[PDB]
Amino acid sequence: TFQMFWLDYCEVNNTLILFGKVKLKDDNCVSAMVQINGLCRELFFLPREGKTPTDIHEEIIPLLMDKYGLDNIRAKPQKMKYSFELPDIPSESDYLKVLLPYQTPKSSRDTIPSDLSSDTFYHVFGGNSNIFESFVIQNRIMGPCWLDIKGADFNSIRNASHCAVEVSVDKPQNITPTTTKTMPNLRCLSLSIQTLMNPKENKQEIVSITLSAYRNISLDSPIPENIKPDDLCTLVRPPQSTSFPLGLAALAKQKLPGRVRLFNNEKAMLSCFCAMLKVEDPDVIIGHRLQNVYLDVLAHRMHDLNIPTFSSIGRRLRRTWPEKFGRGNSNMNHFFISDICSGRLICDIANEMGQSLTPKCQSWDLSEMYQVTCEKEHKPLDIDYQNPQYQNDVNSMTMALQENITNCMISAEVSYRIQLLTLTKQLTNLAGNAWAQTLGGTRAGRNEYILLHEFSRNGFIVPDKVFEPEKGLHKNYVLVMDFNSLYPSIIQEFNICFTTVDRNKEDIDELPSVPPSEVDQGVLPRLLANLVDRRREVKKVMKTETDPHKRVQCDIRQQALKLTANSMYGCLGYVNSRFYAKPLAMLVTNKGREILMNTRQLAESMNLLVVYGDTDSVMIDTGCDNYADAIKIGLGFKRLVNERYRLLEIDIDNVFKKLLLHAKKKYAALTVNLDKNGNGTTVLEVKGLDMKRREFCPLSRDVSIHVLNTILSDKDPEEALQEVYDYLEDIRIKVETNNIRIDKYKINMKLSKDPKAYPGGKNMPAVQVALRMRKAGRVVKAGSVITFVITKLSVAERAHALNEVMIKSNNLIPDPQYYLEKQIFAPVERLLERIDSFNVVRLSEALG
DNA sequence: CTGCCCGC
RNA sequence: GCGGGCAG
Repeated sequence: TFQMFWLDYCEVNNTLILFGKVKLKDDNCVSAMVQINGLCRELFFLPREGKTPTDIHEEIIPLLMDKYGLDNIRAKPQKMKYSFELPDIPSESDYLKVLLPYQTPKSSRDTIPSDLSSDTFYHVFGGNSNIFESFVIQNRIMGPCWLDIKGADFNSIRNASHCAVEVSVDKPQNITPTTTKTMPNLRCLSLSIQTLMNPKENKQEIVSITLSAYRNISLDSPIPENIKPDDLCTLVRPPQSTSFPLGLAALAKQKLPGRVRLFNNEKAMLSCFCAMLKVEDPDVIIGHRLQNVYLDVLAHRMHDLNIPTFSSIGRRLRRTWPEKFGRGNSNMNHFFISDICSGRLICDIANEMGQSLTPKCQSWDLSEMYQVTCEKEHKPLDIDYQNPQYQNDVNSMTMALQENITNCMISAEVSYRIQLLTLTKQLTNLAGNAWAQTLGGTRAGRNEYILLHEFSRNGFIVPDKVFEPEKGLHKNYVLVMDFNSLYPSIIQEFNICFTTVDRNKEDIDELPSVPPSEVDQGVLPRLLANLVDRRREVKKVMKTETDPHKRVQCDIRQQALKLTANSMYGCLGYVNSRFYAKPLAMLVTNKGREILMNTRQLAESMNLLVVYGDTDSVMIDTGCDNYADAIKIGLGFKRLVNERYRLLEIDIDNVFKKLLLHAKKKYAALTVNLDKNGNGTTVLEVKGLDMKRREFCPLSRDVSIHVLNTILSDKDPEEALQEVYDYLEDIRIKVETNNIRIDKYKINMKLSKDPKAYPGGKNMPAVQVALRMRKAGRVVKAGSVITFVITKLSVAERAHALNEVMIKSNNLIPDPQYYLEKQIFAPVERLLERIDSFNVVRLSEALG
């Protein structure tokens, strides 16, 4: 027998590889891979009126043996239920289950179409089945867990992976899941990458890399705060020259923690990186903005510099990159990188998943995340290796390397503090998908698997793959109430399911009816009910639980259950979902409208005013100027709603001391965050305003921020607006005299298309700046971000690349007219558009 | 993804 | 219709 706790997988040559950890005689855990052969697609042939599974068996099997070239094909009758959107297919029938291996001698890449109409059957399910999905469903594997693996061949596989152990199995049935709740220790490696931009080719090159190793991260117990690394090492190449100044190593050992290794070029550094990575052999790679920034760069540099050992970024061994790698397809390239990493979990704290756990963040900049989550201060150093100081200034280089090290250590500590690993693991076990997927931030991922496992276990055949805002300033405390669990409660209350709702599968636009009380509880609602109950048990345990450790763990558990339940709707509601059902989505939505309407009435019944509302949340003005009084109002509203809808549990999600609402998802506000000792603190929060777009410069953002701060202040409104005009006048003077850093005038704009391919590009400053670069010699293709400054004739014509403008000798000063008008005036005119005693004349005069 | 603003 | 973005 062979025991492995599996973490990740990858598909290759119609086989399935699992990467995981194995315990050794000395209880030591090492990496391992298991190649799984003998996997088959389960196809289900639906007999025609008056036919049997044997009628099919005789017909197609001989035909299948020929095409695919098999001696014998396992097939058997099996009674299955069908309750999805395909018309004319019956609720229940006898099907012919055919086990068609993925690996065939002939035409292994030719799939059987679903419309295979014969005189025996008329339909076939499981034709395009994915290999990982097949393994996981058939063996009932629910996310990362311990697996008992029998008949493991230790002499078949050689040099297939970067793992310590390589084995294979002849059949998937050799692998069975265990009940063990515990898991082995993980090997985490925090990465921090410092880059440099070459303006010639528009290529972000790597200057340094920090590697911090934490070889024993146990998710079965809380991770100690400010955990110390087992090893710290930094690799660095010279950003300008071919050699570092002498004595650099002596100063590094003196001032910098961990090992420091200096290289003569980027290629040698990255080769060393790959080798160190292979030896370290981490289970998890932690970082900040790895997924869509630094990981892409790293891969592309390894590609560019022809690094042969690049594949150690994952756990699968490859001699060559994918053929279509670097075809300029920023979309497909991402897939290739994720695939190459297979075997190592990417723990990005600043990705879609990570952001969700740090809602109190606004920018999600590393320093910001560290402050918010750990309540510790770090002043970010802006390192620009193009600066000449770095070539000969050993202390400058040392300061930059220290900055990189700090950032690496910060990324790891944050990832542990927000408990990203534990939560995503829980979510994976609940949905039964791949951990890798969860850590990524997909929507059709944990919502499709959770359903395939529930329905497959219950013998079902699965499918093949608002209130106008009250615009203005709100002086009284506004509470954001979260109705995330609106839909799940609706699906559970009315018993909405694919199995319970009689609907017209010909006309999906036809509204169906809720099932009668007589109908038994459906599959979907039963699953929902189970999740809700489990969540209840956890909270009950929390009231009693005394251990801070066990307590926190319980909090994570319930969060996972909540997120899983609140993601069930997307399954049937979002159009490109595997389980999409328009009649069911509509049915749920209308009940959601009734519930919300009554909700509005309830708020008004409490003399409250709904400032804004939608299916996700409803913001209510409490009419109070006190945190306490506002909270009492909010709790009364929560209770009131639950009495009307006992399965609908809303809660207070966000407290706004003040709220300037501008549009549906466009507002600024002062959120109140309570501390440990009850202490309350105010913080600015912005969504959707001009101050959040790329097209507005840091100066414009700075003006917007200060203006808001003063307006949402408690000081009298005329003094506030007067302070605003007095601020703008001063800014105006500073702009005209050009006494503001040029960096603050920079404007970014992404070109999804090629610079040349733009109809009205002759008016677009970004496009013009891009084209001038090609003529100048600089490289610029689709997917490029253009940074420019408008100079002092046409606006687009006066636009120039920031870096060009940065050279003080070019005599390119920013155009005051433009920045005061389009970057300072307009945005403020919108921010204060609906504020009492606001006068556009005062503003324009304080400007021009 | 999915809807939702802005701009020719 | 094409771009450009926001937000969950």
